[PDB]
Amino acid sequence: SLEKRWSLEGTTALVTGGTKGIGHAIVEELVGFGARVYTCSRNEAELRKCLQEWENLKYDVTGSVCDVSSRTEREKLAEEVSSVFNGKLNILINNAGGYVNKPIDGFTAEDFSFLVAVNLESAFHLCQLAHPMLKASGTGSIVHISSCCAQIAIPGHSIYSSTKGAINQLTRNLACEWAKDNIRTNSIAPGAIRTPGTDREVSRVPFGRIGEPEEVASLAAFLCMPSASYITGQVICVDGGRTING
Amino acid sequence: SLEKRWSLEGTTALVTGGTKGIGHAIVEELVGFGARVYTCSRNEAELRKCLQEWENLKYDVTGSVCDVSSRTEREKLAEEVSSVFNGKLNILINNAGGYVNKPIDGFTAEDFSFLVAVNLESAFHLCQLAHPMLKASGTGSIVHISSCCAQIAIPGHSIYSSTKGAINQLTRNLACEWAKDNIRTNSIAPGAIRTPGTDREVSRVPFGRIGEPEEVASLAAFLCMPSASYITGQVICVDGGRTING
Amino acid sequence: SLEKRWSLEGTTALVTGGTKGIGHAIVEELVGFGARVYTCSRNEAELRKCLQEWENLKYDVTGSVCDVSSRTEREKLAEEVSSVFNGKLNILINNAGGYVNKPIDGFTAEDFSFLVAVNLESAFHLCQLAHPMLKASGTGSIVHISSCCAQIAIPGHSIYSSTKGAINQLTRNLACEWAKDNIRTNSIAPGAIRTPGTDREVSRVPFGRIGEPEEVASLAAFLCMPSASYITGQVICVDGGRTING
Amino acid sequence: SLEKRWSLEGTTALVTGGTKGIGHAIVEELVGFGARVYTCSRNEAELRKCLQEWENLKYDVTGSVCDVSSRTEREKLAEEVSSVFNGKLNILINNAGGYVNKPIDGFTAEDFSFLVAVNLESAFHLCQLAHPMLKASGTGSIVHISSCCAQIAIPGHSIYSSTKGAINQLTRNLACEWAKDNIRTNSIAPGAIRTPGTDREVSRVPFGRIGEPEEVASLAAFLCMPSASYITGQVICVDGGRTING
Ligand SMILES: NC(=O)c1ccc[n+]([C@@H]2O[C@H](COP(=O)([O-])OP(=O)(O)OC[C@H]3O[C@@H](n4cnc5c(N)ncnc54)[C@H](OP(=O)(O)O)[C@@H]3O)[C@@H](O)[C@H]2O)c1
Ligand SMILES: NC(=O)c1ccc[n+]([C@@H]2O[C@H](COP(=O)([O-])OP(=O)(O)OC[C@H]3O[C@@H](n4cnc5c(N)ncnc54)[C@H](OP(=O)(O)O)[C@@H]3O)[C@@H](O)[C@H]2O)c1
Ligand SMILES: NC(=O)c1ccc[n+]([C@@H]2O[C@H](COP(=O)([O-])OP(=O)(O)OC[C@H]3O[C@@H](n4cnc5c(N)ncnc54)[C@H](OP(=O)(O)O)[C@@H]3O)[C@@H](O)[C@H]2O)c1
Ligand SMILES: NC(=O)c1ccc[n+]([C@@H]2O[C@H](COP(=O)([O-])OP(=O)(O)OC[C@H]3O[C@@H](n4cnc5c(N)ncnc54)[C@H](OP(=O)(O)O)[C@@H]3O)[C@@H](O)[C@H]2O)c1
Repeated sequence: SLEKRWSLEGTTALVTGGTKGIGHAIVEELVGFGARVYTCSRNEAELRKCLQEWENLKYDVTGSVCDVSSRTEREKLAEEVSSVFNGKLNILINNAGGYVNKPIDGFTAEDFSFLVAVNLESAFHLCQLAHPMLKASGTGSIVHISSCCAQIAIPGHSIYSSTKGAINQLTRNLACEWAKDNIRTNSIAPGAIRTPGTDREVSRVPFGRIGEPEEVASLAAFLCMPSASYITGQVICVDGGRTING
Repeated sequence: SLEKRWSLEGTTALVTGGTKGIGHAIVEELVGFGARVYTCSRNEAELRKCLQEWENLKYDVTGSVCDVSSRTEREKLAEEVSSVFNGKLNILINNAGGYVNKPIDGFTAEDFSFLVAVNLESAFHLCQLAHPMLKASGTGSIVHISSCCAQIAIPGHSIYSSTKGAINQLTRNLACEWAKDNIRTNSIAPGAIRTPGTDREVSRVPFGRIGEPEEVASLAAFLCMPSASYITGQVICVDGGRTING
Repeated sequence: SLEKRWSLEGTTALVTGGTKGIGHAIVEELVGFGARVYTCSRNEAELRKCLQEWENLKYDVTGSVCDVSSRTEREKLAEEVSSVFNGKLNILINNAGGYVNKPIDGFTAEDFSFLVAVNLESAFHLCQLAHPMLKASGTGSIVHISSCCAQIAIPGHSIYSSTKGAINQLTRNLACEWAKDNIRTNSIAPGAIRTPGTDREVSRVPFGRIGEPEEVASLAAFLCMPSASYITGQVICVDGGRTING
Repeated sequence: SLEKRWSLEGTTALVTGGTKGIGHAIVEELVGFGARVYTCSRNEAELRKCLQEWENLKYDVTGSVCDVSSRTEREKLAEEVSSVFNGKLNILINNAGGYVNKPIDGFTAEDFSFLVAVNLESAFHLCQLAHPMLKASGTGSIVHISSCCAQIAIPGHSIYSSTKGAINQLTRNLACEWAKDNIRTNSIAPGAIRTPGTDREVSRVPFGRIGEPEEVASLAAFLCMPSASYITGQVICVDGGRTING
């Protein structure tokens, strides 16, 4: 029935990087539909402030400090989540990311390593770590936050976009290999979005404006609902038409 | 706020081909979120039966007999819709379509003409006719029902898939040209779905099953919600991973 | 051996629309590698002038007046080609096309019919008609001339781009259905090219210039060579990076 | 003129991994059109054997032992190439790669690091190192050897395909950022090819066979010719229709 198909009541979720921007919007959207959410960031003081605000509003959100670019910390994170949720995870949102803007000539080995670790390896390893919990839930949804620039060339975005292009492909492999476990995997590819993390861009957007965090968060929540049960392996741009505009 | 973003209360919608299959599911999904819907089919007796059932359930659905492959009938349809809705249309769902399965060698000129008229020209002309009403609503959403086979080669689908490939491109042009009028246009590309209209296919689906009409209808409703305000020009496959499966 | 792989010696070819622009370049490129070419246009006086120039240069090119938007004329054309080439055709280049630039609101039913007939139906029917000759050659190559704007939205190009989008899909169906007959089918999708048929466009091209007819013709010849024997079903943009430029 | 457009006479080229498989075919194809080639591999004994055979045939090929997964060795390689070619490099072919086939659950951190280093970082850093020589040549062509599985999900290919997906995106950034330097960048995405490096795959290929190294090498040579001067930023599959087959 419609009511059930459009609900996240009784679900559990992990959202990485939930203290700001898109991740923060995703946490609130998910709890809005009844999910219990676990989140993280590298900043202890900002995380407690977020968690306190959410507890004031009686949202069921918990979290811990975690740098998802660290293998040991990812392992620790998956351990706590599995204990808190009793080994059952409905939802994994790989939102934490990193950004460097330089011409190709300018990129350092350190820049490369940083972007690969936080944008690609983190998501990959966390999917691995989360697979038992996702499988155990009986209805699993992985959503990667990619970027629309993994389909076009934006000045300065070479390694950033390439790591997101890798995520787009990983989406397809996850979708197919774990379909048997009733786990779906999709990617949301935002255009420019107004965030703490963030002229010529908006000129390229048919809508003539940048997006808002909730314009990404809504689709993330939808993709986790029973209503999205036949959607998997997709890369969906949320960019006001940016990438298909001539 | 969340409640408003996920609502179609106070909206008006035209869904072509709403008496069976995907179109029927789309009508019910839209009214479920509070939309007033106008629909059509070529069959007078089946349409009255559908309309009677919906009125019994107190859904606000009206409709008339219309063959959308006929220019005169499309013009008549747009006329009634505009009068019934007082010149304001929030939503246009181009769902009515046609299907012929033959090897390329087998296709007749008549087959070609039939598929182009019902799958491409109908959608194009109705967008033209509906543009003033869509613009007048202040928040317009066009959703074409395409096909996932507009990205791969399925035996017998050559002209069918080609007309849907044309729809996919038209989506991009509509999205960009009418963004100024706060109209969004997107395409949903289903894989095999269980319908009155419809072995080796399901072997190619990671999920190992065909889809259900509501698995398409949910996304159609989502794309019309305020929550989808930064999504335009996209072609989204609803195919259980069919097209990206090796 | 290399010499053979990069040769069209002893091959036969049909190029539609060979009296101007891209088609004219394709005829000369093909004869340059030793092909015998048949071509056509709607203009009797321009065709004889082209044929006379080519005979002066001792190229083996023949041709007749044909409007490829007419079914009867397409049938007549395939009849002459099959007789001249003794029932064996190595190469079919669907280059003849049509162009209308209007906003979506502006397009007439007549505009729509014209573009579908010359850009899509002509190519489709000619592939059907040519299939026995292509199969009989033992090594068949079909190349459609599409457009890079079948992947993005250019103002005024809605129906034009949509017909080329249909061609792109048809390419995939042809490639798969006729692989058994050792026929390959590919599409070349030019950006803006300097032609008799043809500011903001070149600003969008990384190279900062429009293309030349021979920059399309070279790839057409390559795709017909033995060297391209594992290339089929592809849509290759020749656009100086236009479609992937941010 | 045609002769010049289809020639690599007087050009200089670096092909990584030229002692076997696709890379070996690419070296021979390039010298066949008159290029002077520099190549490498990790195996000293196999490289000298290849170089001796080529010198016997009077091909102008030189080379040194280099593990392109090592930064110091890449720097050393670019140093020798620049000295041997007097600071002018027309062609860079990033062919050296690595392959691991495991389910997603099975991949180790070491597997991940290995594939990223050899498939992505190596190509990226070598483009950086080669940029001055490529720019100095006045006509530069970079060709990455990707994989067709960067568009679909093949069992066991998750990290492999993801690194190639990253290469596909990097192609687009290189194409746009360095167009000003008259450098073109494209990717060739092979399906299964018969190589020393290499049942259900061939069932998925319309042609019903795997490809040969020269079926990739031909396109690599073409993309470096003056005839390809308006082709940049493209990812071209050489897969007998594998990725678009239903
Ligand atoms: N904003 C855009 O325009 C845009 C466009 C396309 C894609 N994206 C993608 O969208 C996602 C979210 O972007 P955003 O703009 O919302 O970023 P943001 O505003 O900077 O927020 C990032 C969040 O992630 C956390 N975070 C960052 N690095 C982390 C790490 N290593 N471990 C744990 N947490 C980490 C941050 O907190 P701490 O710093 O305190 O850890 C913060 O909570 C990213 O994947 C980004 O690439 C964004
Ligand atoms: N089902 C699938 O597997 C699948 C897969 C991909 C795409 N699609 C697409 O999804 C859409 C819906 O397909 P479906 O399978 O749901 O079809 P369906 O079960 O046959 O239902 C089609 C509906 O459209 C109406 N209709 C058909 N032709 C019409 C015309 N010329 N004018 C007005 N109404 C017309 C039909 O009623 P009357 O016949 O009484 O007019 C019926 O209400 C189509 O665009 C189709 O191409 C379907
Ligand atoms: N030029 C570009 O910028 C560009 C970009 C993307 C795609 N394209 C495509 O490239 C192809 C060639 O374009 P073009 O610019 O080279 O065109 P062009 O310069 O106008 O040349 C067109 C040729 O086709 C012939 N022709 C046209 N309609 C015909 C018909 N119905 N039957 C037979 N012959 C016909 C023309 O001769 P008659 O008029 O005498 O018949 C002429 O020989 C077309 O498919 C076009 O859509 C072009
Ligand atoms: N074969 C296929 O089916 C297929 C399909 C899609 C894509 N590809 C891609 O095509 C490219 C070539 O593949 P292949 O199958 O031809 O491989 P191959 O037969 O194994 O040949 C690889 C060549 O690269 C050299 N090489 C490997 N690692 C190297 C390193 N770290 N540094 C320097 N040289 C290295 C090898 O020599 P040493 O081992 O002696 O160093 C050998 O010369 C790769 O990028 C591969 O991913 C292949």
